[PDB]
Amino acid sequence: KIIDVDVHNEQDDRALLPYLQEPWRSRVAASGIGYAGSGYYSPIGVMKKDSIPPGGGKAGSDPDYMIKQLIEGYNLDYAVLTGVVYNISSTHDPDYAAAICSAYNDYLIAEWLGKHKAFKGALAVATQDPLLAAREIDRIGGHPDIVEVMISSAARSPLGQRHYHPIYEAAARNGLPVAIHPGAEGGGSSTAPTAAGYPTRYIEWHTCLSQMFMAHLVSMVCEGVFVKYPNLKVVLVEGGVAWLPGLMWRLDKNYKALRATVPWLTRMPSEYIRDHCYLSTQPIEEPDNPQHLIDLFNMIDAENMLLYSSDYPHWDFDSPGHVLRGLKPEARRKIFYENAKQLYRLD
Amino acid sequence: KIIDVDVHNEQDDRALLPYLQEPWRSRVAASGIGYAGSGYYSPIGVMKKDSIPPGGGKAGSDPDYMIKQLIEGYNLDYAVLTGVVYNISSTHDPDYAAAICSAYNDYLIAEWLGKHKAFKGALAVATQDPLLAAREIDRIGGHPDIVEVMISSAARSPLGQRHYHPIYEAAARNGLPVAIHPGAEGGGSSTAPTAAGYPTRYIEWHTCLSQMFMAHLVSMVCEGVFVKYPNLKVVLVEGGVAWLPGLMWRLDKNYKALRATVPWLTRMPSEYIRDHCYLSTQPIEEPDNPQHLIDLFNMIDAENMLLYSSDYPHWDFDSPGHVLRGLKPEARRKIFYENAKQLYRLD
Ligand SMILES: [Fe+3]
Ligand SMILES: [Fe+3]
Ligand SMILES: [Fe+3]
Ligand SMILES: [Fe+3]
Ligand code: NA
Repeated sequence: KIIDVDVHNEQDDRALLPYLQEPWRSRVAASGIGYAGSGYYSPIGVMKKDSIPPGGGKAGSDPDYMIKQLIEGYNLDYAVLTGVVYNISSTHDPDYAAAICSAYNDYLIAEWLGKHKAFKGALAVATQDPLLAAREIDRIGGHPDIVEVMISSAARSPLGQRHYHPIYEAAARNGLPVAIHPGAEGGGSSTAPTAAGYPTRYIEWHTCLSQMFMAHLVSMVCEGVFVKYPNLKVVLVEGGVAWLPGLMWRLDKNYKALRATVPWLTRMPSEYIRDHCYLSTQPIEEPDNPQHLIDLFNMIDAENMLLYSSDYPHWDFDSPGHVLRGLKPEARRKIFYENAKQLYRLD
Repeated sequence: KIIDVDVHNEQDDRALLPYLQEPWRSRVAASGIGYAGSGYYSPIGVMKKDSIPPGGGKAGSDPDYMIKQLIEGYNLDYAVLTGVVYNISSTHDPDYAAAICSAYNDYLIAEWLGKHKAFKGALAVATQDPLLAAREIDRIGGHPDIVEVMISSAARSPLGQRHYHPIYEAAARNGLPVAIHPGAEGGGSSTAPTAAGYPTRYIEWHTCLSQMFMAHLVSMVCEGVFVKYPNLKVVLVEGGVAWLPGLMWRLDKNYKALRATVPWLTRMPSEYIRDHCYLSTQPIEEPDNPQHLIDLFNMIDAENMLLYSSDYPHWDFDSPGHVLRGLKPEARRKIFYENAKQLYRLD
């Protein structure tokens, strides 16, 4: 039926205290997790309506409330819990960041993935010190309910550059796709959140996040990341879709004239993207004619690259029934179930 | 029959010396114009085949050769000379950058615009000091063959922010569209050239230029530049087309949820763009099925915002007969002549 590839479980900073190494544990006990936020005030908060659990705190913080509202509410075969901790990549201390990710991966294993069969996990790593991220991927990637690695797209340079390759080597060797998720662009020591620098308000910052993915993606393709690690899968989570055709054409046209500068590439850039990359659908783009979005998919044979997600319980939550309704049934099968069942090797 | 809204006349740095005050003249005579280039080496170079004039200098440097090879080799009724000096916005000294722009505008008027009727020009200004740019727009904007202002997309912050508004105010007051053109991104004291920072190779830098336009465009709309200045037209020159619809759909969707934060907006973001912005066609996007580009246009009704340009004499130059052969005649007339004729009020 349905696999949701982006479900944000949440937790009080103090939920990680039992899993944190010293000195980082004492830090969090005294001040919470030193997240270095983007600094763009959204007024509609982040969460949707009536997702705050009974008695609980943050929306998404109660496994039982989420089994009910999401797993059985919308009949989901599997849900990939992606948490929020990958955002710590924006902070300044590489060891603090890795230690927080390490404690979260354990917490997720101990307290979430065993509470339902549908529950699967993205392991989080910090990108400031890619060597520590490789360690964590090898430490914990073997767990049978851990199906991918989650990275923030708030980095210190384009993600295709060699400083990061230890992460791709480790994930590809383990068979774990690398998911990339926005949220922290511009915070702490990451790069400016848009090519033109820092916008003034949240609506600009949010709209522009897709452009970070385009930059990172051009870097990963042209730096030959997929030539160097032919087993790598990259999943672009929550960054839009409709921009991909134009990027594909622009990048292919430049490649035709510029191939000699990038000789490790032996097929067109668009084919590397199609063969190695996936994109989640949330927040689904809404042309006035919904048929248009589908026409866009078909223009670049992207039905095998698209993964449904709800992004429960955020304000732009996508219920599966209302998304992509004019899709052929065989394409709807692929985007709602089969692409992800294959990608994560589920069942 | 045809109007070409982006043609790069070139000149020897030394050609500005008669228009330059000291100490600027002495610097140019000794060291050329201090362009802070992208620092990305193009192996082809920025120039076309067989465009180097007889015995003359750079391709595009000779009015009579250009009149022959371009203005009449293709049956252009008007060509908008845009030069390359607007790239000087990347440099560190605002007074130097303004003087350079002022000397170029004087040179363009005296040595180019009168040498043929099809010649129309784009006054250039430096963005480091928008007050000096406003003064230059008022000095020169009234000339009968000056049809627009030209600024570089390599800025120190998103171009919709209030720091730049004196430019838009002066252009609108003189009935001049404001054109934006890539080329200097990341040079000197401008912002990093992509949202992810600095890529390693020309092919990435060039591909990602569209994203700079996307960020500036979202800035101008959301900062209410088209509400503050309701008689302002903006021309996105040489930055692609196929990304527009996904941007229009993402922005409109966020607008619906976030309109309270941006109350000066009393219409959908997509509609400010449709009513205030144009985009040149070069470099024409080349999908496998050239129909897919046109299908893309009609999804957003963009036939009224697209302006043909050849971008002579660059490597990704576009010959008129070759681009958009699939267009309906009425759409072709608009894109190749009618949009530009109305915009610049020619004839
Ligand atoms: Fe998400
Ligand atoms: Fe979200
Ligand atoms: Fe140009
Ligand atoms: Fe060019
Ligand atoms: Na920063």
